[PDB]
Amino acid sequence: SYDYDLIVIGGGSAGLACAKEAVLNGARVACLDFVKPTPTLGTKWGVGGTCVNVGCIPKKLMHQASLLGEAVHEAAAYGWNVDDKIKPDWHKLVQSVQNHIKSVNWVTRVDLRDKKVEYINGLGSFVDSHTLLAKLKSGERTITAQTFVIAVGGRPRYPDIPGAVEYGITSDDLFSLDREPGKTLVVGAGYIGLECAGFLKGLGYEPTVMVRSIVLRGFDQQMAELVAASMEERGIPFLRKTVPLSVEKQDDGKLLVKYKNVETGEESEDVYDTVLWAIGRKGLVDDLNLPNAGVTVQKDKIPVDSQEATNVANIYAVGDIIYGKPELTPVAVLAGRLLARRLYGGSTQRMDYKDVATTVFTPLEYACVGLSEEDAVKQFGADEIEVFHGYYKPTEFFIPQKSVRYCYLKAVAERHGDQRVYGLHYIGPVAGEVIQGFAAALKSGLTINTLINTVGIHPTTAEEFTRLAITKR
Amino acid sequence: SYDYDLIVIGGGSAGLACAKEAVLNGARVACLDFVKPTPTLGTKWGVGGTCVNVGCIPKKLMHQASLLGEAVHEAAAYGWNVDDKIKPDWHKLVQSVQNHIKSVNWVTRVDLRDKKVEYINGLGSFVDSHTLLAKLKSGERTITAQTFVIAVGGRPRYPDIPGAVEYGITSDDLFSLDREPGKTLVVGAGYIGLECAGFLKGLGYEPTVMVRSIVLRGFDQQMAELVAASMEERGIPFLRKTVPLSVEKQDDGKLLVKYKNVETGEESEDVYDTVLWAIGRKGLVDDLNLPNAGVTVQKDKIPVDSQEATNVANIYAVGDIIYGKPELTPVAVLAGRLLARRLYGGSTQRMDYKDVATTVFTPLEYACVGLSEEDAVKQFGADEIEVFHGYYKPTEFFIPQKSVRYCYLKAVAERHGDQRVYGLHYIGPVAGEVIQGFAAALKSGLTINTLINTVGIHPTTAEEFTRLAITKRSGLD
Amino acid sequence: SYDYDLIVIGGGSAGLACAKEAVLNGARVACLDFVKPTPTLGTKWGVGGTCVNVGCIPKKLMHQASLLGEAVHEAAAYGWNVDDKIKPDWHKLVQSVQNHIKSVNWVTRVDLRDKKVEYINGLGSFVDSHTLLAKLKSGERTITAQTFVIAVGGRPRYPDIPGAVEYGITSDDLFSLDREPGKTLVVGAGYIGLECAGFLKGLGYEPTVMVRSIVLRGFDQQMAELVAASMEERGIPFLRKTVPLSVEKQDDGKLLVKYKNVETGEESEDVYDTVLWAIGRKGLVDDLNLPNAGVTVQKDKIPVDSQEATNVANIYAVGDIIYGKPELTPVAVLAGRLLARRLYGGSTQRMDYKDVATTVFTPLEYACVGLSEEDAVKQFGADEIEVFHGYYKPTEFFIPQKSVRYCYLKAVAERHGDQRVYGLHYIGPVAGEVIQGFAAALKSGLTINTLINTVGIHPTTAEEFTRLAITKR
Amino acid sequence: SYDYDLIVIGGGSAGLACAKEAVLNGARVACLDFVKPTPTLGTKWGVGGTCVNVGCIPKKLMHQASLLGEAVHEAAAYGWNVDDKIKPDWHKLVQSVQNHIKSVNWVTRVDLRDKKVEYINGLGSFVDSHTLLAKLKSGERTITAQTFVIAVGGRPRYPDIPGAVEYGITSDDLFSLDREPGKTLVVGAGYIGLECAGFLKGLGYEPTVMVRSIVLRGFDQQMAELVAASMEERGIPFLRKTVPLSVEKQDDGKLLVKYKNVETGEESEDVYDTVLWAIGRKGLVDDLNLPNAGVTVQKDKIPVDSQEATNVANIYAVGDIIYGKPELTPVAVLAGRLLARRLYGGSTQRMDYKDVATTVFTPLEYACVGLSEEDAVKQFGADEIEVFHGYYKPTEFFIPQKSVRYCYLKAVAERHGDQRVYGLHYIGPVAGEVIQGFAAALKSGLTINTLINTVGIHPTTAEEFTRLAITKRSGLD
Ligand SMILES: Cc1cc2nc3c(=O)[nH]c(=O)nc-3n(C[C@H](O)[C@H](O)[C@H](O)COP(=O)(O)OP(=O)(O)OC[C@H]3O[C@@H](n4cnc5c(N)ncnc54)[C@H](O)[C@@H]3O)c2cc1C
Ligand SMILES: Cc1cc2nc3c(=O)[nH]c(=O)nc-3n(C[C@H](O)[C@H](O)[C@H](O)COP(=O)(O)OP(=O)(O)OC[C@H]3O[C@@H](n4cnc5c(N)ncnc54)[C@H](O)[C@@H]3O)c2cc1C
Repeated sequence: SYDYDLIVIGGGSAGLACAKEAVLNGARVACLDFVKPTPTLGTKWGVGGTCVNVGCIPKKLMHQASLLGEAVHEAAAYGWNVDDKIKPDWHKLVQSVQNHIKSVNWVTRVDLRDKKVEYINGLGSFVDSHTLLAKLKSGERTITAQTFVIAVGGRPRYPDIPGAVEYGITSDDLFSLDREPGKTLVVGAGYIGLECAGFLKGLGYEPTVMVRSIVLRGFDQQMAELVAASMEERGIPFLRKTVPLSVEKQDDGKLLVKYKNVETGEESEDVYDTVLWAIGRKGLVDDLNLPNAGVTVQKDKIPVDSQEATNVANIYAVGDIIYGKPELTPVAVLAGRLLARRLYGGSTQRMDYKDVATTVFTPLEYACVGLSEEDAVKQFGADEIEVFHGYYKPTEFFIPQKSVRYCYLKAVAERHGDQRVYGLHYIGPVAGEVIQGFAAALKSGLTINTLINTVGIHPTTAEEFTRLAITKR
Repeated sequence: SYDYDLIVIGGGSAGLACAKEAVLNGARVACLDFVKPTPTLGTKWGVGGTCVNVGCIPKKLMHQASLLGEAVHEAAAYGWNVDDKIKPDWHKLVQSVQNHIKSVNWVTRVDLRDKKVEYINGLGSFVDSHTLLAKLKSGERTITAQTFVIAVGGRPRYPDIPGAVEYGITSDDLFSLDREPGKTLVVGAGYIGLECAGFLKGLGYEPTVMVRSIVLRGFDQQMAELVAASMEERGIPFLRKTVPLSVEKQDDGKLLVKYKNVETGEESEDVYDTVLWAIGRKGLVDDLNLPNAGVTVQKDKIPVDSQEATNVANIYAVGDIIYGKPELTPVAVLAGRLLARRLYGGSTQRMDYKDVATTVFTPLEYACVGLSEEDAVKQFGADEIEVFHGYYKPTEFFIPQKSVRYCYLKAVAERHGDQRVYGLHYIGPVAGEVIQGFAAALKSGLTINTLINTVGIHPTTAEEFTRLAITKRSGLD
Repeated sequence: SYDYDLIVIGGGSAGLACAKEAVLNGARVACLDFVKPTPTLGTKWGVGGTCVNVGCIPKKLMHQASLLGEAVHEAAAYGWNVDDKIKPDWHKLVQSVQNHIKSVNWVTRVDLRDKKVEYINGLGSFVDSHTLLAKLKSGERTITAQTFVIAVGGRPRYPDIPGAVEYGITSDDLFSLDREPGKTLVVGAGYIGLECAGFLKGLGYEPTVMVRSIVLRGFDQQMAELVAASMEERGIPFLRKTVPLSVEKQDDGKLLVKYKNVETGEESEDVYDTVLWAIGRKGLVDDLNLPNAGVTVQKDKIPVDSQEATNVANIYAVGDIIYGKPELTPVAVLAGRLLARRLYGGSTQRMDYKDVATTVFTPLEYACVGLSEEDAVKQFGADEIEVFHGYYKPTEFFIPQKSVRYCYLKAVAERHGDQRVYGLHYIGPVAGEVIQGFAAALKSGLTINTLINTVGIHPTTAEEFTRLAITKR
Repeated sequence: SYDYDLIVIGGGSAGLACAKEAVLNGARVACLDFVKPTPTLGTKWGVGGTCVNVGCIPKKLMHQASLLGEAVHEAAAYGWNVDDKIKPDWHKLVQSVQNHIKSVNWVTRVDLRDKKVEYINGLGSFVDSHTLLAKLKSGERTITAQTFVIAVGGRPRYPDIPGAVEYGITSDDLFSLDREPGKTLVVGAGYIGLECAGFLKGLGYEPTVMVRSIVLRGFDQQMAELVAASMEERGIPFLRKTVPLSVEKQDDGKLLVKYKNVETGEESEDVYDTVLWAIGRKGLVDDLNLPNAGVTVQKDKIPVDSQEATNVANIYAVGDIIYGKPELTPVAVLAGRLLARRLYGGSTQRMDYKDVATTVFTPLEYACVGLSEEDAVKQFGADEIEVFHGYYKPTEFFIPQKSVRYCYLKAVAERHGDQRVYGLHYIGPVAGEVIQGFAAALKSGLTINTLINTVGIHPTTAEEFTRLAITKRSGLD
């Protein structure tokens, strides 16, 4: 008989969903959460994990702040007497965002209390396959459990380059930055780097995106380059095939960044107010002392079976930390919940990780579900792939003459037979709202015939999917 | 033997789609289109029908103008130094919407000329089942065809009351109104009346909605009343169970409307700048002289079979004018295209009028696809229906502290067996964008299990459809 | 035997052309020019008349300054690393414009000297049909001539309203304004008012256009309203059906303008830095003392025959001052020259005033030649008029997504028979450059058949005239 | 009896215009288009032919990028606080031009699908005078037609010299070049070479123009040398009477070009980053197997009569591929349209290839219509020609103190009688905009008297055409 039925390590999207569901199902549970402050700035936050504190939530709010500035300009074109010469108060915007997050933290902490989840604000590390050491600000504990669920997530990476830690920041620091970003170098062209560059430009700052190799690795590369081009159209410089060499602080207070072209070797430099590293996120395996429990890792990640079990029978892992699965909030939440149901609610339902939709909240948004064109072609052969595509115009864009250059969508499908849809891709306004329903359609076996014969809702941009007609072949 | 293989009467959503597709399939075709100017005001417009000129398009653009006003107010809460105290220039707005429409009109003229559709700008009426009289300003023509497709659509109705035509206006006039609407009575609580009231309020004018009986007849009534309540929250008054009796013009130029409560019998009155009749649309059967062709009508509409045939074998009808089918643009377009394909392309594919999605572009939008809750209960019995529902909060509403009182969605499904979804209903931002993909999912056989196990995109409002865990009957379990 | 063969009264476009041509043809000539300083500011300028000093020339230069600011923004869209956050130095721009004009003045004054035109810097008024009083700064003269040519032009009008002279300015003052215009009320929607509002917006000022009745009276009203709408699209407020009531100076230094809606009677007010009156130009008949010579006038103008003769045999008039003819520089110049040739070169050629092309140099320019649509319909009947029209897209506009809303052109023609072109109208870039050649085509009897069968030059916007196809009927 | 009434071979300016017009006139038509990738680089592109993908359009957009750089410099002189020290992002520019092109490509696909033109993406060759072999990636088809229209256009030529294909590029590659052109040798002084050299210099690169014999062969040689001189003024060196001998790649990646002076025989060399061959375009007759259809050729071109007929009665040719007519897009478009009208529309109207206007989009543009001065002298005799000419100053050049040295225009006319204008020539800003309307005037019979008495629009540069008072022979009188 142990202290707990279940100890969950990590109090984020997966950990909290799993812990709450387990208690609902009669388990006695503890959930550990600790937030190691950022190096240099010492930025820290409350319970609830990455998304609510330093992820999806603040990112979406800043994106909305940027979109609202665009909307003020558009209002004038529609006849509103608004003065569109406008500027945001960064400190006011941050205050509003943080006041939301802190309030949610408080609600979450009280909610955990209500549901009988014992929340332990300490860093957990394995002693034994059944024993955990918790390091709280006050002291240590030592606690035991029949089963463990590891839900530790990751943290932003820093490049191994001089000045990177002292002078640079990450997304962890950005969303509560004490001073204005100003001229900022955004190193990394994944969704985090692009989203941040996007909203910083919209708030009247001057971001540059530095790209080591490709834009949005892991996404359809035609679409990735339409996104990049749409950002360049908005006046965001891209430094292509370029890697940072060093950061140093001038007597100015400005940050001198030296950088290098990876193809030519040409070296250059520029001065910035802020340097944001968005080069990836590293799984927090180290602090766990996984060897003490006999748990196998695979570089910064934990490999698990179709039931989220590690190589140790009573140890599970879920969320970002698991090897090879989409690193998204709703994935973590549903996986955490279903795990708790198999453990304590007698369920057999396994998480379905296939065809998970996503949205990149760039200035012109990009959402997709299913296969990229290149992946579909690699898998099934070009001769059995058909791609329907189009450039379209949102009704609202004509009056203000808002750019339609990169309003593009496509459907990637089986060429013959049932013409099963493999992938859907859309760049434009409210992309996540557009794609969501189509992701449920794909799970329901959506074919080209059903798609094209679904009556459109007019006037929308989503209806563009139902009247595709031009094939690349 | 005849002048044309096909004459299409009406050059709107259905007629143009039919005519263009017919020529693509080898038919020699003429398409007649003529716009009768509004009575009083004399408002008129170009080619392409109701949606482009006086319907979906100008309505959507006025709705967008209203939403942009809200956006300015919201920008301030997010820290922008914007001066929040704003007013629209009605003339500038009207002329911008007109430029949008006229540009489309021109593209449509090009498309017709380029595609071998002979455009006749004249009023058509039957001489016999193979012969049409076409009245053009330049002089009449009498033309013959093997087959006719009737695609005449409808026009706004006026109440049979003193002052209605002299002093009132309809949606045909509103979108290009010469001067500001001001204090406006909107008579009618269908989607057209509610949408107009919504954008008028948003542009700083003062609408009242007069409701004869129910709000959004033909829509889920729980959702209809949530929409009405959301508009009241926005300062739009409703006069329930009320009908107009007359309109007269006062010495000060204002319009005195007398009206009656239908339940109490009590009569009252108020003064308005503008009186908008949004009480329904009447099919344009009269001008056609259908008895000359032997075509059966059913009050202002034309009944047709699953192939859009009238009782007369070479005469078809499509779009709003047909009896008892959804009066929407994409329905008209697809139905006209498919009809041409059956006529000239060797196709057997019939139009699918089931589970057609729609959106009401009220200030807080409402979109739905499939059955209303009451229609599902009627068809299958309450004991065979399950309803999953909830309230939600758009991430964008938090900082401006925008009302989430009416942010509500539900799925109406089969209770047992495979739990097929029957209907989906959503009130909130960008409702048509949310519902579209789910309409395709319904066509693909969407079940509750498939829906709830579809992973959400976070943070969005559409993701709320994938996490509907609470039932009306049983809640969580 | 008089002092001179010819005295020309006025040293502008017409007067100088006539005087130079007359001397070329062996006449002994004097040319009087005087510039009455503006009331209030006392703005004054050199010889050469309205166009070079306070008209076409400074207007075109300021329009170009505005277009160049747009071009900097467009350059960034094409990939230039230019910082497009830019502002003009008004004082520097004015200096550059005035340095050009003053230099041209000096060249003109020396040129007149070279050609043996006796330039007399004095205000001329009739004593007799053969005698003129010249009032020079030093003293008076009294001079005689066998023939007179009156070429006095006009001056900006002021509304008969309190504060108009003390606080308002005209185009005469604008082109050398000592301080920045700032927020300006432009009263008048003819070409002068619209052009000035246009370039002021482009230079980062805040103009409003107040319109008594209609925009661009005397121009095709469809086109006039496309021009107005394109200006409103650029963020220039229009106050329609509105007339000014008064101007007063606040303790602020700002100018309070009260104004009234002519249809409703609604009265309102706003504050401006500058109030520009652009309400028309009045012929300078008064100072001439025309009754002393027996010359008939017709309110501020002088009626003449097809040979530019007044009712007095040896007295002629030419340029803006004549009744009922286009008030343009090249019209004045050619009329002045041909007059001198009939008088002294034995010619019989009369000025041709028909189908004179014009350009309104608004932000999106409008040029036309021949009949407006409404005039053609009134004259020939709707049933014998055909109008070919189109919305078009300049190749260059797509990348920067420059507005194509008001890129529109039309041809107004005879419906049947020869299908003679009656009028051509174009709104878009370089409108004057586009229309000029077509104006020569119209003089050569241009028909629709010839127009449509002329091979286009690709890619241009002028080629749009050769591929019109859509008729309004 | 045949599969099609018409097969059009080639889907560029002429072929698409012909195919679309043929369907409008009742023909059943197929249009083949296939783009062979460039040798080395393997550059390829979508539908619509040379102008859209690798011709007028991308050339005009690069020219505009160059003119916008000049505009930034000029803005500073007019008092703008702009930082004048600027450089283009070549990748951003190339990808913007590509987005422009791909958008057009898509519109073209829509237009074809919508208009009943069956688009076959395959390489066509003759089997016999009624039968075509079509090679598609998906497998070949053998197709028959009553009539064929050959509209295959041409491709850039390479010099027959070592290294030409391995190391050199052509205009087909330039517009989408993966990396900056840098120091560039432009071999060829026709409009294509001169235009490319102009925009390369304007974008901060370093072109040299190598000229075998003359500059702008086929254009007025006074104007041609003024254009060359204007480019030298802009820092573009010319290597006159010079031909390339070889290209090789150095260890440092640079390209060593050896070359020869054709007059002296002296050989020299220089190193470049890019070597652009702009030495002419060869007609695509080879792949057609014309001898299978019995069609006569004349070196890389197809001779046709005034109705565009080859020696084979059911086979026509149109666009660049025909012998001895102007190689321009609007010529191809109108000629293809008129051909379809003669074939299927009952028309007798033949294409008018006389007095076709053209513009060379060099840094200072040159446009002309009608005869060169030398061609007019040859045809009528010097004693029957009058030339009116002058220099002028654009109002916009004064403040920036931009060179007016090469702002020159002339009218070449009949000396006596009615003084018919024979040719008009202009070097200056927006030259194509200036010349267009005058080209229509020439078609309408423009005389000197009509020209000089047309009132100018002031201030413009086009007004200079209306005030040409000085002759080469007699000046003012
Ligand atoms: C205010 C309003 C808002 C709307 N909003 C939406 C929306 O957001 N989404 C949506 O899907 N739908 C919307 N609609 C409905 C949509 O506009 C109609 O469903 C659609 O236009 C019907 O197309 P149709 O071809 O049947 O008729 P129409 O588009 O009405 O075309 C009929 C044409 O025929 C002409 N005609 C009639 N009789 C003759 C004759 N005898 N001879 C020659 N010509 C004739 C008419 O003048 C008209 O031009 C809206 C409608 C209104 C009025
Ligand atoms: C760099 C450059 C700049 C230019 N600038 C201008 C300008 O500014 N203004 C202007 O008017 N003109 C310009 N032109 C010329 C203009 O592009 C041509 O005149 C025009 O494209 C010719 O049209 P076409 O239909 O004859 O040939 P193309 O447009 O070349 O079309 C022929 C098509 O047929 C395809 N094809 C060939 N053989 C076969 C086969 N056997 N089977 C299937 N398909 C085949 C080709 O790949 C091509 O797609 C320019 C050209 C170049 C190269």
